[PDB]
Amino acid sequence: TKYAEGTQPFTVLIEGNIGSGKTTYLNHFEKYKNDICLLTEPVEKWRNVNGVDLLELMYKDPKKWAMPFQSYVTLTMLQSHTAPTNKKLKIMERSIFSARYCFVENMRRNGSLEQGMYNTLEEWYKFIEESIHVQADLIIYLRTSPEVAYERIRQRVPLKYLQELHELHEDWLIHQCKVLVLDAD
Amino acid sequence: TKYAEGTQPFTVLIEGNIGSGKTTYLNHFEKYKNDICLLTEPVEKWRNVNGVDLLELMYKDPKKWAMPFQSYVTLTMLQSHTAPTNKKLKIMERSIFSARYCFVENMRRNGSLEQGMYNTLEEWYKFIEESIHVQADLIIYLRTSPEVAYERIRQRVPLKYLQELHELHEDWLIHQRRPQSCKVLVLDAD
Ligand SMILES: Cc1cn([C@H]2C[C@H](O)[C@@H](CO)O2)c(=O)[nH]c1=O
Ligand SMILES: Cc1cn([C@H]2C[C@H](O)[C@@H](CO)O2)c(=O)[nH]c1=O
Repeated sequence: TKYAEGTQPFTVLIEGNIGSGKTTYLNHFEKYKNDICLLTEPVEKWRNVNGVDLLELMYKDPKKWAMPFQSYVTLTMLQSHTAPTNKKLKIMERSIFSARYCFVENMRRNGSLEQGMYNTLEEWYKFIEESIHVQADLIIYLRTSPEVAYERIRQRVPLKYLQELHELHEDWLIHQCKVLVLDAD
Repeated sequence: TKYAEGTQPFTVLIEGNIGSGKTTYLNHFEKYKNDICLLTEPVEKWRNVNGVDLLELMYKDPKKWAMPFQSYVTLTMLQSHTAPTNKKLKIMERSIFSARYCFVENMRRNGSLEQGMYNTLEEWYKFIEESIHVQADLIIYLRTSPEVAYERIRQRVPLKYLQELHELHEDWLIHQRRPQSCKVLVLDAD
């Protein structure tokens, strides 16, 4: 019997490519804070790990920092997934799943994560599912074309990267809990 | 309430420097397999992670492989610490604790683990003790002088490394610098 079993309300995961308008989408839920546990992607944690900016170090030098960075992402995800709450609904931006199935996978594919590094991350994921409870009742997929995503980012990463991520999200969420697809172009 | 709470028997951890004679010591317990859950240090796992030898890659190029290797060590330790068993006594060679307090710490000190890497490992350890139950009722410390340890290895790593490790084991198990979890029982391997 897993950690945090039966301690979690109905949980909705917001999934989508970089620049699919997740942050904008989640701001619409702001006014229900008293009723909804609302956890945005923990970027602030990744950018300040006792002063160290793992996210930056990763984009700067992936062959070296992808492994610890992704490892840290996994941790922060679990921190959100298990964080206790009294509310009757929980909404999370991204998840341990997008981290594993899209980001880690893509990093392996383009050789940022070497085999041994990928294998370590994966061994953890396998242990994590046997030991920690990840509540997930509904995914909302903010589906977009990579080009529209690319555009949105410019008004505020290569298109090729966004394409790769998009394909991986599609493999996971379309081509295969219940997924619910929204058009955000 | 943590994972694997109340699923574990009395647990003894065998701790000591590289070459303190842990493997030899644990072989004496072999003949009680039916009565004792007896888990040796999972080196085999570290040497074959879907074909990859993490242990080797670590000694070959520490700045790059220490982080994943130690991360993997942590995992295998947890795998042992929580592995279910019907026996009334469990004996583990090394532990999540030696990994954290001695090996990871030393790797930070000599710059194998860079700050961000160390910090990630530590954040995990902190999350791990809030979420996973690590049963530990008694530590047996195979205490030795680094020189004797060094000698034992030759009959079968720099002396400076063994010295550093020894000092860290001593800080943890004798001088009680780190958080204690249970009673330490010291043996002289001489
Ligand atoms: C969840 C997740 C996000 N990200 C990134 C992509 C974006 O650059 C940034 C903000 O989400 O974080 C990863 O790199 N890996 C991950 O596993
Ligand atoms: C437990 C542990 C062992 N080891 C090493 C030291 C020894 O050379 C080898 C077999 O014990 O594995 C680590 O490097 N880190 C660890 O955390």
